[PDB]
Amino acid sequence: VHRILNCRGTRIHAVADSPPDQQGPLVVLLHGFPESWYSWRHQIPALAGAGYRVVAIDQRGYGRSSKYRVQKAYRIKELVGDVVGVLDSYGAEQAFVVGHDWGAPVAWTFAWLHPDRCAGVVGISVPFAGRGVIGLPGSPFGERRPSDYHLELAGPGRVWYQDYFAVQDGIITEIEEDLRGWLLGLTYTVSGEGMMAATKAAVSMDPIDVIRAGPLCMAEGARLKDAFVYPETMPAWFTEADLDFYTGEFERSGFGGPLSFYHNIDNDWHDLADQQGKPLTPPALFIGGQYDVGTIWGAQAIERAHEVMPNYRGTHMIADVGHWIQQEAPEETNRLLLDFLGGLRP
Amino acid sequence: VHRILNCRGTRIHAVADSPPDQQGPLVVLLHGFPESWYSWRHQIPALAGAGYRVVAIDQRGYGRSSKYRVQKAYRIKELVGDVVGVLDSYGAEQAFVVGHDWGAPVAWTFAWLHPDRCAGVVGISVPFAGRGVIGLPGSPFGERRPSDYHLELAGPGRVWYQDYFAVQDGIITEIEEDLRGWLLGLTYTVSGEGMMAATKAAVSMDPIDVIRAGPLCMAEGARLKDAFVYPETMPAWFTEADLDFYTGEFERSGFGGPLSFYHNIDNDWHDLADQQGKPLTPPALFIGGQYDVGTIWGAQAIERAHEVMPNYRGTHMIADVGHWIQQEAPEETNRLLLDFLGGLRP
Repeated sequence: VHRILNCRGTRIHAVADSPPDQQGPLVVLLHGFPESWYSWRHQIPALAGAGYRVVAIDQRGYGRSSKYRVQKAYRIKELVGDVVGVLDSYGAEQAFVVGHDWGAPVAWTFAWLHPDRCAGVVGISVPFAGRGVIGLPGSPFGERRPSDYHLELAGPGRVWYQDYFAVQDGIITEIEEDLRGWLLGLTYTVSGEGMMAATKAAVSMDPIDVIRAGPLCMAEGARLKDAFVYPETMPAWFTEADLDFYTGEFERSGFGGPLSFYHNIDNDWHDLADQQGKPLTPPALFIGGQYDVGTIWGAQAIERAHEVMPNYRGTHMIADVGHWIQQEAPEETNRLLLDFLGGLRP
Repeated sequence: VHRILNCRGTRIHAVADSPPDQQGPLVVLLHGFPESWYSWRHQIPALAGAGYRVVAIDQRGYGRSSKYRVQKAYRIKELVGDVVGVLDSYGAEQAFVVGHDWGAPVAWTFAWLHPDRCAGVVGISVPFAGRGVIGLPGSPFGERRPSDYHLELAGPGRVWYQDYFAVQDGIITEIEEDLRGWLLGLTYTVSGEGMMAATKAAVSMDPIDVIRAGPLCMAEGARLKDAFVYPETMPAWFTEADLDFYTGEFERSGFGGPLSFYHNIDNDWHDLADQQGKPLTPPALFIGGQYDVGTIWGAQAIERAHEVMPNYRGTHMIADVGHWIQQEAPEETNRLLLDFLGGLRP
């Protein structure tokens, strides 16, 4: 189950599963922020049962994988290089790569830069955004600079959460005061039930300005934790045992490495200029969430999927669920993945 | 056994043990670099059996305790403030504090700044060095600036390991390539058997220049790992199960927080100027190691112990053991601690 891979000097921890014959196409699962290989707990058994060799890693800076302090260790191409190291560890020429949240940009970019090593790519929550890394209502494919675009058009005297994350000072401070409660807050808030309830509190305008006056949008000097919402009772899809797992991983790893991902966005947008225009050629698929903020912000990037991905095999919207897509709708997600992989050849 | 304390916003994890009545003087154990509460595994049961409430914490940046990225979170007074939070969690007016390696400066400084909360202090490996934090053959009490004093007088075109550690770039890179082997290397190298063997390779000069041409002294552009020595077989005091524990803690925590300790030395020396002169008044004790580099470098600070500590209850030298003092000589160390605590009143 547990494996330690050496990806050209970087220790990458992973949880594997496959048919007893130890044969089948390789499927790599990339988790996002602030998650773990554990986020794919409902897919691993399904994919392995369908005949695939499934590998769910802890990205660098997470769980039991290498923890770097320097910022350059968390640039998109380093993340991508880790995925390449995974395939190399399994001696696999190609592999299906599935990424969620931050895992998606890495999976998308992995397919963009290494189409020869990719049999298919699936981004969950966050649609392909080219050099944009993360598509937003204003810039679906990174038309403008990430940082500055955040500043203006995102809040008068407010702060874009991503830029807050990138600071890695106050964000960490508000987390450590009570890490377990922070995880619960951030989870329930951008979840389905949490979003439906936040909307139910209607008491409809332009989406581009809905971000402001939103949770991920805070007033300068405040704390992102200030806008969280906690459930009266632990949702059925995210129990106490799940929260205890995640809590245990992060009280050991911290958020330093994870937050450096956000800190390098501008740097990623930079590193990916020499790719704009070039299409993403592997067969691609996007799974979005009705109430997921990732799906909503990349709405413009999704309408133009075929414009950037010739082998785009389609968009799939899961209703009533929020950001934690593969956990909130484990079986719907499994069906979609099994269909996509099923109709493709390794 | 395991406890999670809230030290004024900082999560401090600890392993406790005490008489069933849950009464007895409080004894706080502070580990060093790159260690864990686990380093005191042989003392915990002994101290608890002698009637003491023993608390062995993971310092911030370690194990399951809060992980900060900003450098100021790792300044001496922050570390000291954590110890104060520990006593406060147990509602203890006073406590005996025992620290090893990096744990010693924190214990010494804790006694220096909060004599009213300290019933006694014991530094192991690293003798009290005042604003010096870590006493060296040249500067026993921080007479000169730490950083610059490192540069000159420590190697022509060489590098002082502490300044290397402080960089937190290449040091971490050489660690992550193979973390488990790095721990073994660093451990065996500065251990007793490792030092005796390194000396046995005689084929005696001034100590102040023995540092150079030494393990902790590397040539610019090289890697500290380049000078390590590995054992043919795991020493009897540091087995594979021990190495597996430590390996597991650090592959999860990383070395970022830990190395920030070294990075802040100059800053500590600065923060502690307003203390020079003032004596350390709690009853104090130092346990050194014949082959321990900490004991050797602070040789000048130990000869002048009574000059800075009026209640200095004595120096104790354990022979044949190296730097990992309480693990290499668990019972000798227990006797010394039990004698010191035994003759004092909580």
